Amino acid sequence: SGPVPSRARVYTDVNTHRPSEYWDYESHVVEWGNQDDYQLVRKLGRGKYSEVFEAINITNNEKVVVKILKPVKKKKIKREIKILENLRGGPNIITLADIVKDPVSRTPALVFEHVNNTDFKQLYQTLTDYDIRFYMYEILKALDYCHSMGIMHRDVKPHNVMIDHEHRKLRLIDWGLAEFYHPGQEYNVRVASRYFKGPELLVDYQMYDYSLDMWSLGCMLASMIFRKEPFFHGHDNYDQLVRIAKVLGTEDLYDYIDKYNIELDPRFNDILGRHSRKRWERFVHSENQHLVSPEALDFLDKLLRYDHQSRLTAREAMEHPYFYTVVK
Ligand SMILES: Clc1cc(C[NH2+]CCc2c[nH]cn2)ccc1-c1ccccc1
Ligand SMILES: Cc1cc(O)cc(C(=O)O)c1
Repeated sequence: SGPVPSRARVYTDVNTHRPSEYWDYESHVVEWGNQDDYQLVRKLGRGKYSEVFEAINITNNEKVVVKILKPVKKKKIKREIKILENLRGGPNIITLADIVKDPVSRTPALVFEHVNNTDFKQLYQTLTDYDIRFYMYEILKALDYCHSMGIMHRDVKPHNVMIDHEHRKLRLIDWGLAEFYHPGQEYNVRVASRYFKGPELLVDYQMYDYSLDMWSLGCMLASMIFRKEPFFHGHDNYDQLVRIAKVLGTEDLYDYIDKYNIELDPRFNDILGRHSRKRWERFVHSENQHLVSPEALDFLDKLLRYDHQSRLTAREAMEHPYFYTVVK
């Protein structure tokens, strides 16, 4: 009689026990400040619906990041602002400093603390086993905090993680896809980035939770310790599940869909095939061995599981032997 319901194993009712003012973003009143305070310096990147700039705040001569948003959907903008305000000051959460609109354009813009990001393609070959453990723990601080505040980031990936390596500072950014978690709620599965999409999204299982973020974090860990980017290289959303099945095996995939009475889309019929469960050790090679250890593999095995409920929570992950060498 349809799919089996599911709920988060942690922070299940945090939004339920809070007043609507906290989670009802649509009713949130946004106050837009004048944008004359900030002068744009240079473009940092372009999003599908946003443009990010490095900027100078004239009042204090301090660098800031300005995210100009193309207002395609008003509700989405309110959701990001509300979530940013709720999380403001949390560990490793990007800090929303201001919300402004340009006097003439009236286009929405978010102003953030500046983060001096070290090069994505240059950091990959210098990081040691310790650095990966250190930065993975910094991301877990952000995720445990946001999940505790009843929020799912829903877009965890390397692009959304800013690292100032010189100051060992990490920030989880772009909360545009983030959502409040309400037990029993059926969310839109068209979230995250293809390579980081949890099996729950790919099989159209809508009653997902914070555990989605842990799958995405598992994908990032696998790419880093094995030097294989992305780890699961799907060419489309259906092929993405096949790439996962080629590693995790098809037997555990059917156990997952049977546990939640998920109806597998017919598009999977000719592409899924049959795949044995691979051992994590088979991804170890001369180029990545210095980043791999039994602890790293045991930790990875506990994140990359079809069953979202069987994945470690951010707090359980922080207690893993893989992080015994890092300061808590
Ligand atoms: Cl090595 C690394 C690099 C990045 C890239 N961040 C730049 C994104 C960006 C560029 N421009 C705007 N945003 C993110 C995460 C990691 C990472 C992953 C696993 C474990 C430790 C670290
Ligand atoms: C500090 C920073 C940089 C960036 O590229 C985007 C954001 C965001 O939150 O989308 C924030």
